[PDB]
Amino acid sequence: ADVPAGVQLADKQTLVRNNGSEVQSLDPHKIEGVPESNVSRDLFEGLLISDVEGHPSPGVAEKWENKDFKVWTFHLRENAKWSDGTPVTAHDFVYSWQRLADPNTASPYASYLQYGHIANIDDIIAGKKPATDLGVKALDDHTFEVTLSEPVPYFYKLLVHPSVSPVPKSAVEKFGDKWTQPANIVTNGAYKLKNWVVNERIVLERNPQYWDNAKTVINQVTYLPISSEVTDVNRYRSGEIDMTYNNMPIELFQKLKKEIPNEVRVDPYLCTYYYEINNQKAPFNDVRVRTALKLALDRDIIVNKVKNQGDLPAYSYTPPYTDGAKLVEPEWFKWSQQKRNEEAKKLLAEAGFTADKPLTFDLLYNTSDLHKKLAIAVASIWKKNLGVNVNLENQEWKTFLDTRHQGTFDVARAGWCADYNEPTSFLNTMLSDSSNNTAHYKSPAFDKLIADTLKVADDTQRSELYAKAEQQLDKDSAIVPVYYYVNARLVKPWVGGYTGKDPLDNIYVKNLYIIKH
Ligand SMILES: [U]
Ligand SMILES: [U]
Ligand SMILES: [U]
Ligand SMILES: [U]
Ligand SMILES: [U]
Ligand SMILES: [U]
Ligand SMILES: [U]
Ligand SMILES: [U]
Repeated sequence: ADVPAGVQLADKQTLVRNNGSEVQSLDPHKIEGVPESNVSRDLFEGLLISDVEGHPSPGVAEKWENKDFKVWTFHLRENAKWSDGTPVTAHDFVYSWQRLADPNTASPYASYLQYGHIANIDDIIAGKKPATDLGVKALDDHTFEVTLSEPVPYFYKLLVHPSVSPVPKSAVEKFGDKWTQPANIVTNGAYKLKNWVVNERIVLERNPQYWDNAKTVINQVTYLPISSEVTDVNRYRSGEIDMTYNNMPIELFQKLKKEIPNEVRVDPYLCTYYYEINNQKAPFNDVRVRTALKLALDRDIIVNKVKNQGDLPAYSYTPPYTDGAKLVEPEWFKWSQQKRNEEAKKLLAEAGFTADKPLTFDLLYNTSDLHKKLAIAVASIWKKNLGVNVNLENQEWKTFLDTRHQGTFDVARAGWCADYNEPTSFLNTMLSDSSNNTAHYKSPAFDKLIADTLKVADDTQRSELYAKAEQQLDKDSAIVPVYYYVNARLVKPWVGGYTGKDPLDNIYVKNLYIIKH
């Protein structure tokens, strides 16, 4: 943290943050969500980290170079250590990226190495080559060299993500899935794991072996797993919680802006809220049905009437304010809702649905006040505008993500947040073979548009391709875009260091501090 001249620090430097749900795991290779990554950034540190405004900056690597954007050389700081006092070396990164690529790990983020095009990743994922063939090597203890199969000018931006953080081989090997328990885990971030009580709290304490430990201020941070945004706000206003999770309740939000204006932080956020359709299961494999659902949803009602928290109605997957996004707003989004409804009803009628044989299906969402209230409104809108019947189903976060990968569901509430600020961070998740493709969408045309983005060496050509890729997704009605999120959360006046300037919201508790109050 960088404490400004003149601020008076509290004697006790502890923090309590809500984290939305119970984490899936603390193993960097088994996690895929925001809650998981929030904790991961305090415990595991990769080559680069985000600074407090979100710019990619030195992590374990103090400096790096590239040759033609294909061979990246990372110079690791000599004093980087794990929490047991042992050095963090390039060998740690070799083992860790191999483990991420290895099909035996079954990482949900194995395709992150495809997004960066590390050499030989496709064959490794397919089991055609051993994970030891991956295009990574340690040139010495403090030098990690990555070789890509084609130039990737933004490669370094990918490196702040948890999937490419190092894991401690000896602990993984000796304890298996219990390596993350407090007695066994070893971490290299600013914090260490103190306590993990499932569905109650995760408590982290300062890691004195962290290389930048002298700048760390907060001595202990607790992460809570509260999925009710109303409860989160209640425990924040009672004094227990210092920073809520950034999902706000429909119940109280209006009231909050009027009651505590300076505590309500509202900043840009590269995430898109949408209803994910299982594209591989009839009747959702019919483009007419998917289009009907996309068009009959009334975004103005949801975004401005039922939710109304600063979100913008969406017409795409990639947020239009992503760096590199120059999207074409489709004609259907400019129409009146009445015109969208008529076309939707027409399409469903063409698909064979009638009053006596209506379309009835499930809408899966993870436990949440926000998601439940929005799914109820969406069910009423689709019923009224299109005559379709929806059965709502809630699941807790970890189960919910597994269900979507299992891919026999109908429609699920979904939200993707960028891992790096570039359109492929969204677009690559819709590739036919992506490990993040929970839409189960497979379009050879779409895949080809993305493949061509690194075969041109011009930003305009790349941007026009990303725009065409969004058009391909939209033409196929792969998803039902609802709104682009804003990063809205409550932060006590005494919490310093949270700028809200990072559109990825990559917070590190090592950057925060408690002002005397
Ligand atoms: U004190
Ligand atoms: U650049
Ligand atoms: U940029
Ligand atoms: U269903
Ligand atoms: U509620
Ligand atoms: U460039
Ligand atoms: U106080
Ligand atoms: U106090």
